[PDB]
Formats: sequence, C-alpha cells, structure tokens
Amino acid sequence: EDPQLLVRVRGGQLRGIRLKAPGGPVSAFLGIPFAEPPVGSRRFMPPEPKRPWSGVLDATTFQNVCYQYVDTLYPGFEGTEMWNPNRELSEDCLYLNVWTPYPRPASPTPVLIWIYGGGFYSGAASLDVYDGRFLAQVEGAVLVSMNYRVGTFGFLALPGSREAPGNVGLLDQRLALQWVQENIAAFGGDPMSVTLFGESAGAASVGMHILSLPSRSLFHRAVLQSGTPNGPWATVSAGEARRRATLLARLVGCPNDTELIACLRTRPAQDLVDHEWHVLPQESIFRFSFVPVVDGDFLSDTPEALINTGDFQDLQVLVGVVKDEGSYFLVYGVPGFSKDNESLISRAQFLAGVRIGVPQASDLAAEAVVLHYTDWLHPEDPTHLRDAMSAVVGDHNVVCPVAQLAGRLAAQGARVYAYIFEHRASTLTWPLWMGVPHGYEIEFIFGLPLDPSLNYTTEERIFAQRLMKYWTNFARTGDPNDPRDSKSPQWPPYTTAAQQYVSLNLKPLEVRRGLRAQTCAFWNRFLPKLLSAT
Amino acid sequence: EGREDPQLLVRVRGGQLRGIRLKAPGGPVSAFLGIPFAEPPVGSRRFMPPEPKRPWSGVLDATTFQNVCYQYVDTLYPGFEGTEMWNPNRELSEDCLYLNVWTPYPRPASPTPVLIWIYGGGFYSGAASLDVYDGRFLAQVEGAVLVSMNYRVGTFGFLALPGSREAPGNVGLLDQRLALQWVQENIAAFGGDPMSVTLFGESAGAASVGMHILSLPSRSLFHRAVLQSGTPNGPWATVSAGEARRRATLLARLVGCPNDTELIACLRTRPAQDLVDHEWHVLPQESIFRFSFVPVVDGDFLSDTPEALINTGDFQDLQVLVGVVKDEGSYFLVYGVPGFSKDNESLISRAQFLAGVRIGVPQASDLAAEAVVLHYTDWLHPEDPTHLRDAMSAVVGDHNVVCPVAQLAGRLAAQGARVYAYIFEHRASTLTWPLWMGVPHGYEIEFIFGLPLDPSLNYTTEERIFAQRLMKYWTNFARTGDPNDPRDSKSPQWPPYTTAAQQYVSLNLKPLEVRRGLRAQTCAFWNRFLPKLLSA
Ligand SMILES: C[N+](C)(C)CCCCCCCCCC[n+]1c(-c2ccccc2)c2cc(N)ccc2c2ccc(N)cc21
Ligand SMILES: C[N+](C)(C)CCCCCCCCCC[n+]1c(-c2ccccc2)c2cc(N)ccc2c2ccc(N)cc21
Ligand SMILES: *[C@@H]1O[C@H](CO[C@@H]2O[C@@H](C)[C@@H](O)[C@@H](O)[C@@H]2O)[C@@H](O)[C@H](O)[C@H]1NC(C)=O
Ligand SMILES: *[C@@H]1O[C@H](CO)[C@@H](O)[C@H](O)[C@H]1NC(C)=O
Ligand SMILES: *[C@@H]1O[C@H](CO)[C@@H](O)[C@H](O)[C@H]1NC(C)=O
Ligand SMILES: [Cl-]
Ligand SMILES: [Cl-]
Repeated sequence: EDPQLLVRVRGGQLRGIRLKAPGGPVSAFLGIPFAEPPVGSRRFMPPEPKRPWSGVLDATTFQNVCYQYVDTLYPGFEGTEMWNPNRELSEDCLYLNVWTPYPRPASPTPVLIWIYGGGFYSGAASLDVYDGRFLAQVEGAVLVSMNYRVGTFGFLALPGSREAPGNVGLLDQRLALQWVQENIAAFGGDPMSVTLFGESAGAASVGMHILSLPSRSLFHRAVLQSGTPNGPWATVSAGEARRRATLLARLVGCPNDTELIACLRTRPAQDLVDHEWHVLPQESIFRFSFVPVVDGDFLSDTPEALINTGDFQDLQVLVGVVKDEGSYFLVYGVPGFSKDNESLISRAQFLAGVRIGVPQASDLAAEAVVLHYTDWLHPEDPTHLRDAMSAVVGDHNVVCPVAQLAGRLAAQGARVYAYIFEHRASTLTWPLWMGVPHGYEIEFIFGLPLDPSLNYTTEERIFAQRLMKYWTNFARTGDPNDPRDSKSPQWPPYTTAAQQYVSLNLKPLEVRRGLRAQTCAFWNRFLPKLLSAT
Repeated sequence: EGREDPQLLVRVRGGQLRGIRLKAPGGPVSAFLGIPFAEPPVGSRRFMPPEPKRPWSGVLDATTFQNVCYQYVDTLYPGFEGTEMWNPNRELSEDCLYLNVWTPYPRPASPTPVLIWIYGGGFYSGAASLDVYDGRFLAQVEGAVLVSMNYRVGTFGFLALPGSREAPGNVGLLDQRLALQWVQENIAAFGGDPMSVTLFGESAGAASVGMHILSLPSRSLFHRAVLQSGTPNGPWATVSAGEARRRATLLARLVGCPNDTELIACLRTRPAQDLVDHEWHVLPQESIFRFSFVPVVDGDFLSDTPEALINTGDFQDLQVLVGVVKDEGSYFLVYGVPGFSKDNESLISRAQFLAGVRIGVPQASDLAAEAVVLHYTDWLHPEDPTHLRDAMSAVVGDHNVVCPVAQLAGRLAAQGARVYAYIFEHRASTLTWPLWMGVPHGYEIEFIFGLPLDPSLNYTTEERIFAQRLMKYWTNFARTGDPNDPRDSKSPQWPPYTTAAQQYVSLNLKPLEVRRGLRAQTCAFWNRFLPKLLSA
C-alpha cells in the first residue's frame, strides 16, 4: 500500500494510482463515482448522489464514457479519432477524476475543474488532451474533470414534465461541483478557490453555471474557451426542445408526457443515438439536437436576457477564441469543403454555404452576410471565398457571441480577461487551410507538449509552460499575470472602453483592441434588428 | 470695321461677332463672350424648350459676359469668399441663354480639340462667367478651344408638369443641348474641331454630362466626357415624373396659382423672384444635398431612369474620365445638419450624428438609417466627437457622390467604355473654409482650369506645377481619350479603370499613385445592400 494513494471521501475509501509526469510523480484518482448510475428508470432524470460504498474502491482507471454518437466521417484519421470515446460506452458513466501533486499538497491548493466540450452530444473526461498530470506536477494544481450525460440522455426534454425536465446533463456537472465542495479538501484542494474551465460546449456549460444561482456557491472564477451560454447553438426554447423530443420519440416508435417518456426509456441506447441527428429543423452545421433548454428553472430566462441584466460584481472571468473557429465545421456539411483538398470554392458555393452556416437566417439576412463578408476587390476569388465561409461560421457561433459576453460581463461589474489563441500545433493533422481549428489550444493549456514522446517543438514546450502559468495564475488570483516577475508585458483586463485583449502565440504577449469590433457589431447589433421586423 | 484687331472679327450662323483680346500669364488669348444661342426664354417662353437664336444684323459685341440665369443667391455667410465665389457675378435675368468661347491668339491654324464646360450648382444655380471657370489658361497654355454655356436653373429650367406641352421638364438640359448643336455648326469658325468635342462638368454639371451620354439625341454632339464629382444616377440628380408634378403643383399653390395649361399660364405671370423665394419649400423632408427642381425621368429626354440606362446601355465607343475629391460631403453639413458650422471644429455628439444621418439620407427608413449608423460608427471609439464629425461627412459624400460614381465607373467599364478614375486630394493653400472640411466639393476646379498660373492669385509654386499637370491630363484626354502623355515613359502611367482591377489614381502634389477599389466595401453597402433592404 501507499498512504499517498489512499483517501477517504464522504462515500468511502478510494485507492488512486501514482502516475509518471515528465518532471516527477503525480497522484491520480480516476473513475470516482459521484452519482447513482442514471440507468433504467433514471434515464432523462436528474442525477442522485452516489450511495456510500464498503471497502476500498479502486480509483486507478478511467470509467466508462457516457453513451454518445461516435464520429465516422474520416475513419482512422487522428484529427477526428482524438475526440472519439477512448473507453467503453455506457449509460452508467457519472464518474469524475482527480489529479494532485505527489505527495499530496501540504496546504490547500486552488482547484481547477474541467468541463469538456463536444456540442453537448459527445465528449469524455478521459481523452488524452484533458490529461491533468502536467498541470498537477508542474504547477502543483489539484485538477478535477467529470463525465456528464450528453445527447438525448443528458438533454432530451419534455419541458414541464417530471420525468424529462431537461438540462440533467448540466445537473450532473453541478453534482460533481458539489462533490468537490464536500470532498476536495481530503485531496489537498481548497474548496474556497475553485475555478471552472471548459471549451466549446464545456465553455457554454461554464457560462450556464455562472447564470444559474444554485451553481454560484460552488465556484469562484471561470474560464470559457471558444464557447458561451448565449449564442445560436448552446440553448433551445422549451418549445423547440419539446418538438425535437416528440419527433425523436416518433422516429423510434413511441407513443401525455409520462407515456411517451416511459416508452423512450424502454429503448436501447444506440436506438436513440441512431436518430439523434434527424430532429434538426434545417440543413446546417454548428447546430446540435439536444442541448440545454431555457426551462425557466436551471435557466430562469434566456442566456441573452440573463447576461444583459445580471450583476457580475464579484466575478473574474477569462474568455477567448482560437484563430479559426469555423474551419473545422465546414467539412461536416458545406458542399465544396474537405480536409483532403484546398477547398477553394466558387461564389455560388459560398452563398449556399451561408444558408447552411446561418440556418436561421432569412433571405435578406443571408444576403447581408454575403455582402458583408465578400471582399469587393476580389469577389470571385476562391481562396477568399473559402476563408470567408470559415469566418462566417466562426464569427456567428463563437467570436461574436464571445465579444458579446465579454462586453456585458465587463459592463456589469466583472473582471474580464480576453485572448485570441493563434498558434497552430506543429503536429496538427488537419490541412493547412484550416489554420488553428476549434479545440486545438486545449493540448497547450493542459501541457501535453511537455511530454517528450509527443514530438512538439522546443518552442511549443516553452509556450505550453507559459499558458499553464496564465491559467493557474488566473485560478490562484483571478489575474493571469505573474505576481512576481517585474516586466512581462502585462495582460490588461478587458473593458467596454478600451476592449483590450492579448494574442497567445510563440511571440511575447501582444495587446490588441477591439475583438472583431466592426464585424461583431454587424452580428450583435444589426442582424437582430433585421429579423425583428425585416 | 477698318481699325479693329482683324483677329477678333468672326462670323457664325447668326451673324458677325467682335471678340476681345485678353491677357493670360504667358500670352494673349481670344475671347468671344456673351454669344446668344437661343431666343430669350422669357414671357410665354418660360418653362418651354429653347428655340434657336434668330440671326442678327451688324457686328454683335461679344466682349463681356452676359446675364446670369435667374437663381437663388446664397446668403448663409455674408461677405465670405468661400460662398461668394459661387454667387452670380453678372445681373440676374431670365434672358440668359448665352455662351462663351476662348481660343488661342491668333486663332489656331488647324482644327483644335474642343472642351465644353457645363457648370454645377445643384441645378438651382451657377453661371459660366464665374472666375473659376475662366477659360483663358487652358486656351493659352494648351492651345485649347474652350466653350461654356449658361443654362436655365431652378424652376425656370426644371419645373415640370410631365405630359403637358407648356412645361415638359428638362428644358435646362435642352438649353445645354442647343449650345452643343451651336458648337457643331459654328465652332470651326474659331478653329475648333467639331469632330473632337469633349464635355466636362462638375457636380450638377457632371450629372448633366452623364445625362447627355444617356440621351441619344445628344450623343452625336460630342465624343468624350469628363464627370467631376457628379453622376446622372444617384439620389439627387433626378426625380420621378410623379415627384416633379407634386413639387410643381405645390410651388404653384405657394405663389397663388390655381388642368395644366391654366396652372402653367398663371405661373408664367409670376415675377421671377417670387418663384425663387418659394423654390426651397417644396422638398419632401428636411435634408441636405437635395434640390427642388432637377432633371425629371420624362420618358423623353430620359427614356428611363439613369439607373436602368446605365445597367443596360452599350457604351462601346465611349471614353470617360471620372473622379471625386477627398471630402465630397463636408461642405453640405453646414447647410442643415445641427452642430456643424464653418466657424468651429464641429465636433459632434453621437446623438447629433444619428440625427444628421436622417437629414443626410432623407429617403432612408429607420432600419436603413440604423444600418448606415452601424456601418459608419467606429466601434473602438463610438463616442469620439472627431470621428463622428468625419463620419457624418463621409456618409453624405459617399451616398451622394463617391458611391454613385463608383457605380457609374463599374457599369460603364463592364459595358464597353474606356474609363479613367481619380480621387483629387489636394487642398488649395488659399482655401477659406475651415481645415476640418478637407478638400471640399468643387475645389479641384480652380486647378483643372489653371488659375494657379496667375501670379496675382497667390498659389504656391508647387500648386502652379500641379495645375499644369492637371491641365495636361484633361487636354490629353480631350485630344486622344487617354490622359497619359505619349512623349514620357518616366511619369507613372494612369491605367484605365476596369471591373477586374478597379484601378484609379490619386491627384495631389506627389507624382501619380495607382490605387485599387474605390471605397469598395462601403460602396458595396450603398450600391448593393441598401437597395435590397428597400425591396422590403
Ligand atoms: C424536415 N426534415 C427534418 C424531415 C428534413 C430536413 C433536413 C434537416 C436535417 C439536417 C441536419 C444537418 C446535417 C447533420 N448530420 C446527419 C444528418 C441528419 C439529417 C439529414 C441528413 C444528415 C447525420 C445522420 C445520421 N443518421 C448519422 C449521423 C449524422 C451526422 C453526424 C455528425 C454531424 N456533425 C452531423 C450529422
Ligand atoms: C410637409 N411640410 C411642407 C409641411 C414640411 C416639410 C418641409 C421640409 C423641407 C426642408 C428642406 C431642407 C432645408 C432647405 N432650405 C430652406 C427651407 C425650406 C423649407 C423648410 C425650412 C427651410 C430655405 C427656406 C427659405 N424660405 C429660403 C431659402 C432656404 C434655403 C436656402 C438654401 C439652401 N441650400 C436650403 C434652404
Ligand atoms: C459650432 O457651431 C454650431 C452652430 O452655431 C453657430 O456657430 C457658433 C460658433 C456660434 O457663433 C452660434 O451663435 C451660431 O449659431 C453649434 O451648434 C455648435 O454647438 C458649435 N460647436 C461647439 C460645441 O462649439
Ligand atoms: C474537394 O473535395 C470535395 C469532395 O471530395 C469536392 O466536392 C470539391 O470539388 C473538391 N475541391 C477541389 C479543390 O477540387
Ligand atoms: C496676394 O498677396 C499679396 C501680398 O501679401 C496681397 O497684397 C494680395 O491682397 C493677395 N491677394 C490674394 C489673391 O489674396
Ligand atoms: Cl445647399
Ligand atoms: Cl440656408
């Protein structure tokens, strides 16, 4: 045995495993259950806390991945496989993971809680890019990551019903957060300093915890990477959720809510996943079938209303985007795009792409988008049109929604820091035209380049160390700047006045002003006004 | 005759004329001023098409400028050179259809290309006798034969009751056309080549030139054209027959008048000054860069809207030179946008900006106005007074001149014409308007005409060299349809404007510089998006 790998939490004893990190050992407690398996009659229902266990629970291996659709667009392709489940799929998946320095910290250490992305229909805390050993070893951080239900299992809703209230996947995350308040101290973590961070749907999830009162007492700071609670894809109305739920029911042979849900519960998991994608209202990209719902409960109102009228006085937030938020999504549905060629498109393909990229847009609105992104000096140039289609998708779904959030949070009392990540991993396997795709800053924040066997450049390894510092400094103090180091340059807070943000790349920090200011004014101020009349 | 300068006696279709020998910096020039080309359009001729001037007896004296067409006189800034320089400099009268001719002295031995100037003034003012349109420099230095004509403005030249016989509209344009025919028939007597006539004009004059390009009967009277800061298409150069009818009958009511015959007959009994006194009271909304009586789409002179005509016209054998000045809109702001004055910096608030936009784009809906505001707002400093002031200027300039010009250059180029484009960026050292206005509408004219060559005018030496360059460009273009000088490979060339490369040059003290895209993004907003917003 080894007293450093043995811990006692409210539900019982656990035994972790000593793991090897480039510069030393780390303690890892993997696959800890935080809820009763949400199986059988518990499908679609809120999670219940895990009942106490006897003996020493083995926490040396990752638990199962929540049941979800598996990507098959590019079989054998590293670029896609790296996001696919790396453990058995099962509805019994509510487990979390903890990494801590070895030996366990002498004094309470700030805690970082990761919430993965995957459009609310996929993902898992066991993926290699979320490996928390690096942050634990190098920065002495206590890192936690939980699995939460996705797809229909976590978000199918029949608003108002008792058996399928919606947002249970968000409640899974919340329960994991409560578990941290109650047990993290046993691992040397400071429950009084918990920072949530996540990417994409994970970022939107973090945003939702910021906007839901019951979550606010479970964390202190937040980081949203390439994702927000507001925006066109992160939420749906109660009406739209009901529509999709009943439509999915129909597609699988079911059928009063109770009856419908009861029948949905008798169906095999893969049956539900098989039809998940057939409930989307129009042909589109960056749209997901089962996502959080404005239930008037977890979310008292739309994220839009909540961020416009919220008081964020004592909150510190770090937000940012990658250089090419939209490239990735284009190959999943826009005619003319592929990872295998340059994807130089025609102007016609561009107008077609926009209708798919902004599925909710009227013809006039679509026209405005086209006229705004067309480069009138080279209106027919294939390369510009291709890069413009990427920008439309990235701006509409991430950048502008992020600019919007940064602005409201800053205007309403929060301390905000913003960035744009611009370094493309030397090991990226997607084509060059995609630039720095959605999700590729993660491996750097988690510190993977510090693993010699991964073949990153020496520069990349120094870069990752910088980023890890920023994130952990932010977790420690609510300020990413190094408290002691007297000449940086400094990363200034983001404000509505100066709108300052920094570029994260191999070069030293560079301060810039206005995050796609003109273009986001188009998306955030004009387009809305357009559709509410037309 | 007997003792007179034999070089100043000339005969034209209507009779004998005696000109005057004038002095130009580098030598003498011949000037024939105040030649009548039409019967005085007075009394029962008011509002009617011009009739050719009947022959006269004896030697008509053509040594001084004739009357200025009856028009509104600006008094916004009494005593101010900036405004006075455009005011009438001869007696006002409805008897005003006269033209002027400048030629080298002695008159050219072989046929010389002819340049015909058509003045601007929003179709409500102007005169060919203003100092900035003095043709002596172009005649003396480039050996050009320059002609300029007065044409009726305001109600006298554009009030129309479409379909009627007594006030068909566009008579001011017909006055111009009659002067062009007069040139075809008589310019040879002065040594001008009737087979090489280039029309050039600025603002309403440029719009006029554009309308001659779009009206078949005028096409046989000229060969090349220059449009400076103006176009026949755009929001101010024309009105629909319905709108002209409305304005004319409203003006009729305002002066006590009331069937078209009755109305027009009553209008003809009214004193000229009474018509001018109510001219401005017929505009549909509060606005700037909008004029009461302008060319009407009558389905005659203009068979269709200038927009339709430039989109479907064949401009195969046409060479055109077009351009704008650096700050087309500044000037207009002081005539109606609250917060703007020539006497202070005109730093404005964001609220004043939104209000200025409603006045500057008077025909825009609330949604359209918001679109303009959102497009011109600098979101990094949305409240900065200086940027707002400069943005208000840009809105007015782009909507009324720059984008309409870009639209025109594009259609002409795509449809067979040879087009050359420029942006004039030099501010006269002698300008009396405040610095914030930059290079205002109309201030490139004194340079094209060569005034800086006159020592007494106090222009800098560089300005004088600049003027000489411009005169060369314009006359080269008039001679060959190409502004470039064949005997000179050093000076960078001025490339034609094409839909593909969209090249145009900057005209300033520096040597020519080629640029691409004339306000391409912003004009796409005005020319492609705003309209579509309108179709809903
Ligand atoms: C009116 N009505 C609803 C009847 C028809 C209207 C068409 C709207 C649906 C389009 C959804 C966007 C394409 C996504 N899309 C589809 C799909 C869904 C419906 C139609 C065509 C394709 C897909 C389908 C299956 N079975 C399995 C995997 C995938 C898939 C996987 C990943 C991903 N990112 C997108 C995907
Ligand atoms: C529907 N209803 C008729 C009841 C109201 C609509 C009237 C709005 C018209 C505003 C015209 C823009 C200001 C021009 N504007 C006006 C004027 C016209 C109407 C109302 C207020 C001012 C002016 C007035 C007089 N008497 C004499 C000279 C000038 C003037 C002179 C030069 C210039 N460039 C512009 C000028
Ligand atoms: C600039 O001027 C605008 C127009 O006001 C006129 O000019 C000023 C200088 C005074 O002489 C006044 O009597 C005139 O009516 C003003 O509306 C504007 O506020 C002025 N700008 C500022 C803020 O100084
Ligand atoms: C790229 O491949 C896609 C599908 O494989 C195809 O539709 C498109 O035309 C190709 N583009 C190029 C660069 O040829
Ligand atoms: C030109 O300058 C002279 C010398 O100062 C002055 O007497 C004259 O009035 C000026 N004339 C002009 C055009 O301003
Ligand atoms: Cl005016
Ligand atoms: Cl006025």
